[PDB]
This record gives sequence, C-alpha cells and structure tokens, in this order.
Amino acid sequence: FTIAAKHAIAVEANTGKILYEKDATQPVEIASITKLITVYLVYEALENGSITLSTPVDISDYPYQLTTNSEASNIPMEARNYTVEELLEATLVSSANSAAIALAEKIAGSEKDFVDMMRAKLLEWGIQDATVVNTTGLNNETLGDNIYPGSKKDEENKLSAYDVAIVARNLIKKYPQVLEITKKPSSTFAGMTITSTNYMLEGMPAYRGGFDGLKTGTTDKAGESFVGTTVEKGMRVITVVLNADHQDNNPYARFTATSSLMDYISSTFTLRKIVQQGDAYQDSKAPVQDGKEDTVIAVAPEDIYLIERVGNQSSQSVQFTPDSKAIPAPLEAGTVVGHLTYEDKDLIGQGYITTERPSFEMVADKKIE
Repeated sequence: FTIAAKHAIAVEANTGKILYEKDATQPVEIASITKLITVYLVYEALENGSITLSTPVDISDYPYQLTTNSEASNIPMEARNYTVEELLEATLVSSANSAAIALAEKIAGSEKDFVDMMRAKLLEWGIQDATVVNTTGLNNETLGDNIYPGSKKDEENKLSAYDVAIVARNLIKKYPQVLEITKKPSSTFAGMTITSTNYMLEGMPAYRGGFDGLKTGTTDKAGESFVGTTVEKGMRVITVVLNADHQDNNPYARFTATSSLMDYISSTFTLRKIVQQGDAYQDSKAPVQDGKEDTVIAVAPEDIYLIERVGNQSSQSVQFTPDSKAIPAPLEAGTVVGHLTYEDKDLIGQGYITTERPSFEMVADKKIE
C-alpha cells in the first residue's frame, strides 16, 4: 500500500505508535493545520482561567480588515466582538483566520508574542524542526505588513507529518473536548451558520463512519492536506495526509486518500485483548513489607488491549510486570502497584512518536495490614 499524498503518517492516538508513514520527517508547509497548535494554547488559557468560553473578544483592524478582502477562509465579523467559544468554533470548523488571530491577540497581546508562545510549546513537545511565523497557516504575502519581524514575505509555517501527529496527539489527549467541536458538521456563529471543511463528518460527501476530526489545510505550497482522527474497530487513529495528489475529478482527494489510509490500517492491525479487568497477567504480585507480605495480586482494573499485526508468527511479549519496588503498608485496594509494559518489536518508521513505550497500570486488588 502507498498513499496518494507526498507526506503522511498514521498513529494510534493513545500510545503514539506509528502504523504508517511516508516521508514523515521532512518539514513542509501545513497551511491551516497550524490552527491546532493555536487552539492548544487557547485551551491552556481556558484551563489556567485567564479566559473563559463566554469571554468577549475584540476584533482589531488587522484581523477585521483581513476579512473584507483577503481570499482567506473567513466569515463576516462586522460586530468586531465575539465570544472565545464563538471564535474557537469559527476557527476549528470554518478555519476562519480572523478567529485565530483574534484569539491570539486576546491571549498574548499580539500575534507575534503568541507565535513565540507556539515556538516554545513546540520545543516542549520535543519538536525542534518547526518553522512558525503566524497563527493561521496563511502565507505572509497574504498578511502584507502584519508579518513576524524577521520573517520573509512569502514564508509559511512548516512542520513534518511526524511533528503534526505529535501536535494532534497532545491536543486530543490533553483536551478531549476539542473533539466536541471538530466533530460538528455545521454550527452557529453569533447567528449565521458556519459549515465544516471536514467532509468525512456526519451527513457529508466524503463521510466515513467514526470520524470526528481534526483540521484541513490548503495552500499552494502545502497542497490538499488534512489531519483526521477516528475510532475504527475500537481503535483511535490520528491521520496526517499533507500533500494529497491533486485529482481533477475528486475535490475530496485528501479525504479519499485518508479513507484509503484507514482501509489499510484496519485490515493490517487490530486490538487483541490480553488482560481482562479484575485479572492478573501472570499470577502477578507486587511486594509490601508490613502485614501480609507475599502478594498483592495486582490486577487490571480496566480492560487492556494492544495493537497487533494480523497473521504474525507467535506473538507479542508484553509480558512484563515490574513492580515499583517493595512498598510500605497499609496498601489500599485499587492503588497502583506496578505496570504492564508492551515490549513492541514491530516498530514502523521510528516506531513511536513518543519516547515512551506503552505501559498500563496494574492495581492492588486487596488491602494489606
């Protein structure tokens, strides 16, 4: 299998395990996919409390004018003051650039400061090959004089599909709420109706059962790009397709390509349940040094699944409970007492988009002393 896109990568959301890749490390233009990094700082400000969903946000000259004549996906904002939630919805659903900019100025005072924030955030995540000059994903030539100091006039943000995967993963894992927005095939923006650019959602042309994200992006340099997330066959997959080959008879090539990528993933990988909730994966105990002494049976207290290729000579060694060494009492039933780690030997690409390999907590199913 090969994808009809210049660059792409697919990962299982939870573990960040790589399922498919094609030139996933070369930084390239990502257009509006940029708004994901943007939206992460917004939720982080909502969480910190500095802003709230109903907080009124002014819309300055720069973002406001950008909407009267800038063939930049936007929506009327003649009231120049909208809710954080309203802009958030406008940003993720319609890719409105003035929505993005507005939120940025609200959070950092200026798009520039906001960019420094997104540059810092990326470095936190271990992404050190990114190029961020704006919060929208547009090309600077579209921003005239409102470009980052030092940036070139035709510069564009750049991230690798690998990098994007990380971003998408961190966002979904830390702020699952975002899905309640990207999910909507249409919403309301202070009265008028906005339409999603994601055509794989409910009631849309390129619908594919399970989808509910994440962000499209199109630019001459970025091509037809789309970050999509979905739950297929019980597994959450994050998809990044960024530069779908342009097909003349299919405006939805980026989604077709994504749908194509998922047919591969679902027929190639599956989630085999290894441990049942309440049970123990190898009469598996963890030390306590005060009461009973021998055992706590450390047990799964949710069902544990692992990604597995289908067909593979005998299978995986996720045998492994370590404890965390022999601990004091009393030990309450339910407390974490060890971890089951999957020693994955079927690494695709760099294997994982995280330096951590999957480990699931094993709980104590009895009290001691």
